[PDB]
Amino acid sequence: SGSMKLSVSLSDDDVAILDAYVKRAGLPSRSAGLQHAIRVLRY
Amino acid sequence: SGSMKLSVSLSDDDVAILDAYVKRAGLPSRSAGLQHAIRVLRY
Repeated sequence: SGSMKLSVSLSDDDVAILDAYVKRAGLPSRSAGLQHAIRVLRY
Repeated sequence: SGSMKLSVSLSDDDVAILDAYVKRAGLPSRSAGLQHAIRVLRY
């Protein structure tokens, strides 16, 4: 039960993909996108 | 080189996992880690 407000630098290209993925999958925010992203990087 | 800066609230476990991947791949920053993740989502 912890949260870190963080800053990340993504390419103009990266964020455009992230935004597209987030809105496409119907994610509440970029955070939720990162949840999926972290999951695939962990395993 | 000239990218965007996103402020995201990420969970404690998630950032810890990201940091694990970042050091694993010898990445320069957390950004490079998420760029890989964003890219693996789109391929």
